[PDB]
Parts: sequence; structure tokens; C-alpha cells
Amino acid sequence: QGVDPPPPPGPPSFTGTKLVNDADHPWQPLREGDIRGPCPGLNTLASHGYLPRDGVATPAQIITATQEGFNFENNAAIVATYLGHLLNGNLVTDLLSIGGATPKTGPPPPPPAHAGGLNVHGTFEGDAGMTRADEFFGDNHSFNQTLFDKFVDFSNRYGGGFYNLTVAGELRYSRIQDSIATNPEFQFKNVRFITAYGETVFPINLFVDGRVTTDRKLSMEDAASIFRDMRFPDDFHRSAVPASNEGADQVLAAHPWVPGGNADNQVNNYVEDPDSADFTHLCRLYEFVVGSVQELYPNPTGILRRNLIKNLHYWWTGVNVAFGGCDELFPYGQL
Ligand SMILES: *[C@@H]1O[C@H](CO)[C@@H](O[C@@H]2O[C@H](CO)[C@@H](O[C@@H]3O[C@H](CO[C@H]4O[C@H](CO[C@H]5O[C@H](CO)[C@@H](O)[C@H](O)[C@@H]5O)[C@@H](O)[C@H](O[C@H]5O[C@H](CO)[C@@H](O)[C@H](O)[C@@H]5O)[C@@H]4O)[C@@H](O)[C@H](O[C@H]4O[C@H](CO)[C@@H](O)[C@H](O)[C@@H]4O)[C@@H]3O)[C@H](O)[C@H]2NC(C)=O)[C@H](O)[C@H]1NC(C)=O
Ligand SMILES: *[C@@H]1O[C@H](CO)[C@@H](O[C@@H]2O[C@H](CO)[C@@H](O[C@@H]3O[C@H](CO[C@H]4O[C@H](CO)[C@@H](O)[C@H](O)[C@@H]4O)[C@@H](O)[C@H](O[C@H]4O[C@H](CO)[C@@H](O)[C@H](O)[C@@H]4O)[C@@H]3O)[C@H](O)[C@H]2NC(C)=O)[C@H](O)[C@H]1NC(C)=O
Ligand code: HEM
Ligand SMILES: CCCCCCCCCCCCCC
Ligand SMILES: [Mg+2]
Repeated sequence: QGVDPPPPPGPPSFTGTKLVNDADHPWQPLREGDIRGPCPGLNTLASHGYLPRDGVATPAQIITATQEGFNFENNAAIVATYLGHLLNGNLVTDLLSIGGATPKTGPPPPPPAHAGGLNVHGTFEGDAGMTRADEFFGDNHSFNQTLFDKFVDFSNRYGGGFYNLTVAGELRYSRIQDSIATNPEFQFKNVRFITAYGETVFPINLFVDGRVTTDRKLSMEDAASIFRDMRFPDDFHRSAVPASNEGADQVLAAHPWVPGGNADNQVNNYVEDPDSADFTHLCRLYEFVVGSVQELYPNPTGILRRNLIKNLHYWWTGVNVAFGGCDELFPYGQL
């Protein structure tokens, strides 16, 4: 049993704006067994049928869906998708849950690997999210109205009632402070440190209608529609160019910050980690993740070994471009 995993799709042929909330991709409510998780992007694509509506998909489906639905840039899609798949997907069946555990991903892999989906805390998903609560408080996937209220507040205080790059700079810092003060297990290093800055500009670059060319800013009605209800705005047109994390540099600049966490199970006790990846040391992220994959798969032998080798190579093709050159690692050798 098992699947032979194809290489990732390339960029879409057509890269302009278009109506994505169309007749063939209607919003529909969740059925029994349907899965949703911490990503509002993937959630919206599933609830409109760009992904399978049950929220379980192949890497290739996820990549084509983020491109068709949102014009997410090809390399960015590769980096995110195979990261999620290596850590949280089933490499043998080639299926990833965008939320929690489900029989739909197929017969479970050998522990410590889990294939328990994007909900799994610790190596990918982490703390100081915009509309999701830290895992320490008991739920890392659900929309949180109190946190959305803070999104609205900061938009009112810094963005004239809209979400824009200024708001993102301020909100990111403030959420870090919230977690320092209230979460003794707060971690903000490695994958999370990098992903946390990119996530704060995705709403600007990808959730703002593509026909808006100037003074791009997101309304709270549209924010609520996507973040809470998993629904495209009416007549939503995607970005007119492939995009991802443009502006993330500026968000960090507004309140410079260093990877680390609360030490010794205590609040207000943030200690820097000088070994973590950061924005001038991106290849460390690659090495760390390959490390984590070795911990999940200490001695694979069969179809599982084959599919690990392929998925690792696929990921590297994206990482190499995105991080400006990394030496490929071969922890399971060549095919
Ligand atoms: C996200 O969204 C938010 C919200 O919309 C958005 O915020 C806007 O940000 C821009 C900046 O990018 C703001 O525009 C700038 O505002 C600067 C501050 O203006 C104040 O001070 C001015 C300077 O006063 C001089 O003169 C007085 C004498 O009167 C003197 O005492 C002072 O010492 C000083 O020397 C002042 O003119 C201005 O007041 C005018 O405007 C207000 C309306 O806002 C009006 O009520 C007043 O009566 C008066 O007409 C104000 O109090 C300002 O310095 C800056 O100007 C520079 O650029 C212009 C060119 O655009 C040049 O002409 C000039 O030489 C300056 O170099 C500019 O106007 C804007 O106001 C924000 N809007 C809000 C609501 O906050 C973010 O940008 C968004 N983020 C992203 C990434 O898009
Ligand atoms: C949606 O998301 C929000 C935000 O994450 C959740 O609300 C948080 O819930 C946690 C857990 O109950 C709260 O944590 C506690 O906060 C105390 C500080 O509170 C004051 O200061 C903050 C920050 O300025 C204010 O927002 C707040 O109103 C108070 O004025 C801490 O002192 C507590 O620490 C104690 O427990 C920890 C853990 O055991 C120990 O390590 C400490 O030493 C100490 O004994 C604690 O951390 C947090 O304040 C809440 N925030 C907000 C904004 O309400 C919601 O629960 C969530 N909703 C759902 C349904 O999930
Ligand atoms: C390409 C595959 C994708 C994967 C695997 C993925 C995965 C994730 C994960 C795991 C999180 C949670 C992060 C955390 O708490 O640390 C997340 C959050 C997020 N994703 Fe995605 N994502 C993908 C694509 C997209 C796309 C295309 C968009 C935008 C259109 C998007 C927008 C977001 C936003 C805004 C958040 C933050 C939600 C919040 O903090 O409240 N993602 N994603
Ligand atoms: C947050 C939703 C998508 C996940 C982002 C994962 C990307 C990891 C690194 C991105 C590259 C940053 C510098 C080019
Ligand atoms: Mg989170």
C-alpha cells in the first residue's frame, strides 16, 4: 500500500486578478467529519471547495489551491506546504490534515511520528497568533473573539479602522507582550519566529481585494468573514500578482525583537536564544526542521523512506530559492 508523490506544481499560467468567489466555488457549511484548523487561508479554501471540503488534501492540491484562490507565490507555497507535510502529514498516503487528527489521512505512521495535522503544537504551529490563543490555554485552532476584538482595537488606534502595515507592526509586538505576561510555556523561536512575521502581512497582501492597487488595507467585515467564518468577501478578486510576505521586514523594524521564550515555567521571564534561526540566519530553520524530521522518523525503511527522501528534496527546492541558498542535507541518503 502507498502512493508515489509527484513533484510540486509550478506557478499558474495566468497570474492576474480574477473572481475567485465564483459559481463553482460556493461557500458551504461544515458536514460531519469535515476538518478545519489554525490557518484562515486553508480554511477558506476548503469551505469554498478549492481544497477538498473535508479539509484533508495532498501537498500538490494545497499548492494549486493557494495559487488559484489567493495567488500565493509558488515558492512560498512550496516552503509552507512541505514543512507542514513533513512534520504533520502522512508521507505514505501523501495526505495532510489542515486541522487535527482524522482517519481520513489513512493508517497511522510509526511513532513518534503522528500525522496529526496542522493543529500539532511545538515545531510548526506556535504562540502569539492574531486570532488564535496560545496552546497553553487549551485551544490553538479555534477563532477567539477576544483576540479579534484586539485586532479591531489596534486597527482603530493605528489604521483608521482598517488593518494596514502600521497596525501589523503594533499588533505583532503587543501579542508578544501578552504571551510573555500570561503564558509560562511561551516559545518564540525557530519556525515560529519566522512564520509569526509573515502571517501578519498576509491579510494585507492576500486578503485585500486585488482590484485595490493603492493604500491596501483590510476592512473588519472582510477580516471577520475570513478569520471567523471561512468565507471569501462577496465578489472577491485575488491579488493581481503572486504574493506572500512583502512588508514583513517593516513589521520587525517597528519593534525589533529576538527569538527566545519564557524560561523555567514562569511568566515575565523572557530569555534570548542565540542559536535560533532569525531573518539574517534563515538556513538554521532548514537544519532545525531536518533535525525534527529525524526525531519523528529515526529509522524508516520502505515506501516510507522513499517518500521521505522525495518530500525532503521537494521542500529543499523551495527553501533554496526562498532562503537565498542552503546546502541540501541527505539524512536518509539518496534513492
Ligand atoms: C495605515 O493607516 C493609517 C491611518 O489612516 C495611516 O496613517 C496616516 O499616516 C500618514 C503618514 O504616512 C499621515 O500623514 C502625515 O501626518 C504627519 C503628521 O501630521 C501632523 O503634523 C503636521 C505638521 O505640523 C507642522 O506645522 C504645525 C503648525 O500648524 C507645527 O505646530 C508643527 O510643529 C509642525 O511643524 C500637521 O500639518 C498635521 O495637521 C494637518 O493635517 C490634519 C489632518 O491629519 C488636519 O486636521 C490639520 O488641521 C492640518 O491640516 C498633523 O497634525 C505629517 O507630518 C505628514 O506630512 C508629511 O508629508 C506631506 C506629504 O504627504 C508633506 O506635505 C509634509 O512636508 C510632511 O513631510 C503627513 O501628512 C496621516 O495623517 C495618517 N492618517 C491618520 C488618520 O493617522 C498610515 O499611513 C497607514 N499605514 C500604511 C503603511 O499605509
Ligand atoms: C481567548 O484568548 C484570550 C487571550 O489569550 C484568553 O484569555 C486569557 O486567559 C488566560 C488564562 O486564563 C489569562 O491568563 C492569566 O492572566 C493573568 C494576567 O491578567 C491581567 O493582565 C492581562 C495582561 O495585561 C489582562 O489582559 C487581564 O485582563 C488582567 O488584568 C496572569 O496573572 C495569570 O497568571 C497566573 O497563571 C499562570 C499559569 O498558571 C502562572 O504562570 C502565573 O504565575 C499566575 O499564577 C494568567 O496567565 C489571560 O490574561 C487572558 N487574557 C485576556 C486578554 O483575557 C481567553 O481565555 C481565550 N478564550 C477562549 C474561549 O479560549
Ligand atoms: C501553503 C500552505 C499553508 C500552510 C501549510 C499554512 C499553515 C498555517 C499554520 C500552521 C498556521 C498557524 C500558525 C501558528 O499559530 O503558528 C497558519 C496561520 C495563518 N495562515 Fe496559513 N498556511 C498556508 C497558506 C496560507 C495562505 C495562502 C494564507 C493567506 C491567504 C495564509 C494565511 C494565514 C494567516 C493570516 C494565519 C494567521 C492566523 C492567526 O494568527 O490568527 N496561510 N497557516
Ligand atoms: C503562516 C501561514 C503560512 C506559513 C508560512 C511558512 C513560511 C516559513 C518561512 C517563510 C520564508 C520567510 C523568508 C523568505
Ligand atoms: Mg497559535
